[PDB]
Amino acid sequence: GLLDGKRILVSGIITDSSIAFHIARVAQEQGAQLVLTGFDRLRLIQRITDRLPAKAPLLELDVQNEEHLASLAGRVTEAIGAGNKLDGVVHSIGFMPQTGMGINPFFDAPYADVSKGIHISAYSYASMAKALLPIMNPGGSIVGMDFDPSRAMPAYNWMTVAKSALESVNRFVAREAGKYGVRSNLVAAGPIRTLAMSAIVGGALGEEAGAQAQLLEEGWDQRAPIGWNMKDATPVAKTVCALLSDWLPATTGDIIYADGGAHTQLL
Amino acid sequence: GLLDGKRILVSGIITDSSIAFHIARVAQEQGAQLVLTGFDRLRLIQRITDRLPAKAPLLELDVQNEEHLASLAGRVTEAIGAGNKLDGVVHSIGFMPQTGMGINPFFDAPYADVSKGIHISAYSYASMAKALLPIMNPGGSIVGMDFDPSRAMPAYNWMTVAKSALESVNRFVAREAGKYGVRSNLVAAGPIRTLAMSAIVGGALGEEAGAQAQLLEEGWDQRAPIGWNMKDATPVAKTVCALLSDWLPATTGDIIYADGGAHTQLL
Amino acid sequence: GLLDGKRILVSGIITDSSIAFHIARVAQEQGAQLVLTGFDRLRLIQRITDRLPAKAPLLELDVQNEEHLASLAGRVTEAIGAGNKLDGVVHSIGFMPQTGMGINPFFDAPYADVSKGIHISAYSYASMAKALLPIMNPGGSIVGMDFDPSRAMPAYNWMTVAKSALESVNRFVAREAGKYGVRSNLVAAGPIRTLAMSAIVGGALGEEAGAQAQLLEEGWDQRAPIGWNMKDATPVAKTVCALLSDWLPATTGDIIYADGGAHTQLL
Amino acid sequence: GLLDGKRILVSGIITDSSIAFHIARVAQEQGAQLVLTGFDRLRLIQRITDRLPAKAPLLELDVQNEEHLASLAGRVTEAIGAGNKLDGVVHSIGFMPQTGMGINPFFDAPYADVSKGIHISAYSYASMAKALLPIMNPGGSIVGMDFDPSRAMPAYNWMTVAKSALESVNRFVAREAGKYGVRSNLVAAGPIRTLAMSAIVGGALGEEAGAQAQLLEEGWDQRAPIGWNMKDATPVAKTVCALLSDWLPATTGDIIYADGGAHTQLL
Ligand SMILES: NC(=O)c1ccc[n+]([C@@H]2O[C@H](COP(=O)([O-])OP(=O)(O)OC[C@H]3O[C@@H](n4cnc5c(N)ncnc54)[C@H](O)[C@@H]3O)[C@@H](O)[C@H]2O)c1
Ligand SMILES: NC(=O)c1ccc[n+]([C@@H]2O[C@H](COP(=O)([O-])OP(=O)(O)OC[C@H]3O[C@@H](n4cnc5c(N)ncnc54)[C@H](O)[C@@H]3O)[C@@H](O)[C@H]2O)c1
Ligand SMILES: NC(=O)c1ccc[n+]([C@@H]2O[C@H](COP(=O)([O-])OP(=O)(O)OC[C@H]3O[C@@H](n4cnc5c(N)ncnc54)[C@H](O)[C@@H]3O)[C@@H](O)[C@H]2O)c1
Ligand SMILES: NC(=O)c1ccc[n+]([C@@H]2O[C@H](COP(=O)([O-])OP(=O)(O)OC[C@H]3O[C@@H](n4cnc5c(N)ncnc54)[C@H](O)[C@@H]3O)[C@@H](O)[C@H]2O)c1
Ligand SMILES: CCCCCCc1ccc(Oc2ccccc2C)c(O)c1
Ligand SMILES: CCCCCCc1ccc(Oc2ccccc2C)c(O)c1
Ligand SMILES: CCCCCCc1ccc(Oc2ccccc2C)c(O)c1
Ligand SMILES: CCCCCCc1ccc(Oc2ccccc2C)c(O)c1
Repeated sequence: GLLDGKRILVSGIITDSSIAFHIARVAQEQGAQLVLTGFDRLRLIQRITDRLPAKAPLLELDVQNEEHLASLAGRVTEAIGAGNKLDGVVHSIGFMPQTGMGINPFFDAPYADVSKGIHISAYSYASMAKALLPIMNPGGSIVGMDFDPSRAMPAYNWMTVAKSALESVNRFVAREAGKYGVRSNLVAAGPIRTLAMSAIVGGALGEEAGAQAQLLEEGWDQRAPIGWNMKDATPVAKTVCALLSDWLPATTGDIIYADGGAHTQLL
Repeated sequence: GLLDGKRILVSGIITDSSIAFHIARVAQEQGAQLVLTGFDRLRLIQRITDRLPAKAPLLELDVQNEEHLASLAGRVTEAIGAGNKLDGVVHSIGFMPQTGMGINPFFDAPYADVSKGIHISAYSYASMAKALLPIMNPGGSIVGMDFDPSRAMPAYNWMTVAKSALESVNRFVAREAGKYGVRSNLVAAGPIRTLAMSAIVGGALGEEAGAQAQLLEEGWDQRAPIGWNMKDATPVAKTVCALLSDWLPATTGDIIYADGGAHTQLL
Repeated sequence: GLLDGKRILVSGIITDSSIAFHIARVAQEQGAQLVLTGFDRLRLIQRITDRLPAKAPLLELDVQNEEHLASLAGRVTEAIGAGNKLDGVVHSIGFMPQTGMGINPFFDAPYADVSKGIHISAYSYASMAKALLPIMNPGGSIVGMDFDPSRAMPAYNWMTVAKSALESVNRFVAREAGKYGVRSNLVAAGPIRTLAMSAIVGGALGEEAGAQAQLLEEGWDQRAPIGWNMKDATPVAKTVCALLSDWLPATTGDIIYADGGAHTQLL
Repeated sequence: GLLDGKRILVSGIITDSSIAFHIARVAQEQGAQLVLTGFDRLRLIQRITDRLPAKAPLLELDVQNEEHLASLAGRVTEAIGAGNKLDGVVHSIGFMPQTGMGINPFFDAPYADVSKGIHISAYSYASMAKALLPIMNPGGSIVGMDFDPSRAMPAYNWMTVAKSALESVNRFVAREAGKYGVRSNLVAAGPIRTLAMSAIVGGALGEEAGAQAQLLEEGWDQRAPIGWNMKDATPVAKTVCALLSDWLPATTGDIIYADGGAHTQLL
């Protein structure tokens, strides 16, 4: 068990194709004992999570809610037992209003929409860290989910900006987490067929956006020297468990590419 | 005259040590005809700008004001004469509440403060572009001011995150500006003794912050293979005029380092 | 005249579609007085260079020849007049044996071939600098030609490795050049139809290589937010003259992308 | 056992403070069965390797020797048993003549010296891959040792250029290795007190070089958000075993920083 006896908080499960769901599953297969957080649709999330290899408390967390944040650590400690701490935290959370994405002009997204997106997608990495570092063990790991924003691309639009912000935040979180002996890192994943991605591909953000997204997926597996299967989230779950383990002890404020190697290849 | 007969909008002048002020001065020395925008203290800015080599209309612009943005192009066209367009736009604007900077813990900046910062420092590059592209000429140039955020550093804190966002925005603005034959780029400057920098160094953000800022300035001139004078903004003004000229016609969505070469050297 | 009264050494002219040829032409249009160097086919190069806007001495230079290097500065000073120095140096030189490129397996290039390539394409930037810095003026500029090697690509193969080396060398040359008040930088160009590129596209390195090169050119203009014309070397000549001018005084050990903005865009 | 029943080739052991030695030790602790290669001083290396947790064949390999390379796979297969293949390959090899390093001027390293360095330090990653890929299993991993060359630094000089080349080579090796289902990646380590590093620090490359190296080590632990112990190679051995394991299946042609997070922090 890569994660034997480690205690890990996992956020961002919404369906059974969530990257968070596969992160959780793999971790439990590797002996981790889990605590889960969900946003808003808790009966759905309970129902979905009942299918994991093992039982795990589910805690409500709206990342934009001050009270949820303020009460989070107490709730976790309650769930894992007093005198016990977390060895790992997983941030698999994101959101951007439609106006900030797809065939909707870049220039036409109101700041209030862009602000909400950055709030949930970037700022919350800092917020969760703030709430949870006090109840983490030395040797601990924090992991967030990333999509390489170092270049502009069609349709991703303002989410790219949110990911750029996130990478920056991750480096500062690394500075804070360090005072606790805790690592902080991001996993940069290739495209995966999830609820959030289904939106885009299915034309809910405009048909041309859906088309560019599809071309994206296809170019990816082409570039990837080992290929890329956008229906299989396991390779990125396995990568996230690696960061949660003891086997990358000298890495922090850093980005790990679980993308088939695509970003290293121009063509 | 590098900028003979070009029409250039310059924002961000607040004192006579503003990077924007030296940008404006150099440009006029190079034959540009200017239009200026200022935030809030317009009598001060008029008074300051009266010292430029030549007269130039001053227009009010609060980057967070919808009406200012909406009316901006009409006001400019009024100032430069109907049937005339802009050949250049300079964004030299930034702001971050104290909570997001210095010895104030990273984790203690409220999102409302961080949001305001990103609004003025990143989002506004898109906002200005949106308002001004319609009245720009093909061959035109947009330039923003940057401070290399690719690594975390003490004290800069949330402004770094804002700069990360800005670089991302710049790449998307490049996509829009391209439809007009207009370039968009950022200048990444070394440390310059300005009002905004005086804050930091002078301990208004905490003494330890002031001390780290001073160490920063010093390491900079050390690393720079040609050195760095933090009292002299001319080298970065000259660099911004280069981008505004016809001599970098094949560059866009890109970052130019006016930093003495510091970022290319580890030690 | 951007380059009025500046004295500039330009290497790498072989035909009239050489990037070096267009660099030279633009510079002379901008008032520079030139000295030229050529490799091996000097009658051809004389004949080609007779078509520049103005007369300019031609000096022999095999970059792998110790004597040429050793005698270079004496020959230049002879050409520009004693007591006169160089304000600029242009490195537009490259070579890689066929074994290191195209459909010829990466693994099948003998080190002796790869060594020759790196010698001429990377190491020589240091060699020229060494020979010429002693006869340069403060305020001076050295410029090399680059093709962004930060990612792997088909066919470019070992030349990519040579370009990676070159970028590294450029940063160290910046350290040396700095002791003289001289800048050193690279221009990263998009694809241009030259003799060296004609090889590749024309199938002399294998048909599949020719095909990947053609796809490359096409994706480029697609990605470029302002487009890209691979038949027009002027935009990169103009960019090289900018670096040779006084208008980027705070840039060194750095890379400037004259690539239409392509590298900033994923899709 | 992270590496249970995997067969791994490890190169670059010279003393018991070699990164390769600690790589080998950790791997065996994790259940790997090993084959070792050494350069030139084989009695020394045998003697040193006798101290590993388990016995492992030692094979001679001069990376510049064509016959060694040509015969390598036959020798390995002989050592691991016919019908058995390698699951992992470790490249922990480097060399640069003194002229290319330290207080010896950058400009004064003869190409023949720089060529030898690049041969052993960069080119050999391709050479080993070429010799060994045919006897590797799908799911396999190749790992090389790196020192982040993205910026210039004192004293490292031409080794930096060699590391720049190596990173480039790694991306192309990823393309070849991919045809076999094999990953290729580099580990970028922080400073470690080894034989090769002892040289530098001890003034054998000049006292000023020794002094800059010492300052380097010190700045490192300062920048590292989790710190850095230059006497402890275990954290980078653990990181190399992670890449050799099944837990980073979607990473290739890539670089992993085992550097305490130093490269992510400016100050
Ligand atoms: N699917 C891809 O292709 C891909 C690739 C790289 C990175 N990522 C990243 O992976 C992470 C998870 O995305 P996914 O692909 O699994 O989609 P998803 O729909 O399965 O999960 C996204 C998560 O965001 C959570 N969330 C949204 N608003 C919230 C709020 N206000 N408070 C708390 N939680 C909130 C949702 O409830 C949900 O569980 C994201 O950060 C995403 O950007 C996805
Ligand atoms: N001084 C440095 O060391 C340095 C280095 C690199 C980059 N920069 C960047 O250069 C630019 C200018 O900064 P500076 O050093 O000249 O400081 P400065 O004080 O001279 O100018 C900053 C500008 O922000 C403007 N501004 C703030 N809020 C605004 C709003 N709501 N609407 C419209 N304008 C607003 C101010 O009025 C002011 O003119 C910034 O974007 C900054 O981050 C500065
Ligand atoms: N054409 C492109 O698409 C492109 C794009 C980006 C960068 N570059 C770079 O631009 C530079 C010039 O290439 P080009 O496109 O003009 O091709 P080119 O054929 O016009 O010029 C290449 C130059 O290399 C010189 N050279 C080769 N071996 C030499 C030696 N031993 N000693 C002295 N000189 C030697 C040649 O004589 C020649 O003039 C190169 O360094 C190249 O890699 C080209
Ligand atoms: N020690 C550090 O601080 C550090 C940091 C980052 C990366 N690295 C890299 O780690 C790797 C190992 O270096 P080290 O620190 O363990 O020093 P080391 O002295 O322990 O090992 C270096 C290896 O190079 C091998 N070698 C040299 N020439 C060879 C040849 N012609 N053929 C075959 N093998 C040859 C040596 O025999 C030796 O085992 C290198 O590639 C190095 O650059 C070292
Ligand atoms: C541009 C076409 C390529 C698609 C990128 C892949 C992807 C898919 C889903 C992603 O998650 C989100 C996307 C938007 C908003 C919120 C989330 C979680 C995500 O962050 C990335
Ligand atoms: C961290 C210590 C090093 C100082 C960095 C130099 C600097 C100085 C002033 C800058 O402008 C701002 C800084 C904060 C908020 C707003 C602006 C314009 C700025 O963006 C950068
Ligand atoms: C891989 C398909 C894309 C082509 C890249 C464009 C290009 C064209 C010519 C170039 O110059 C050389 C190429 C090889 C060897 C020598 C030189 C000068 C060069 O460096 C780059
Ligand atoms: C510049 C001062 C900082 C030292 C860098 C750390 C280091 C130490 C040893 C290294 O290995 C070599 C160094 C030179 C030549 C050969 C090798 C293996 C190496 O590659 C890196």
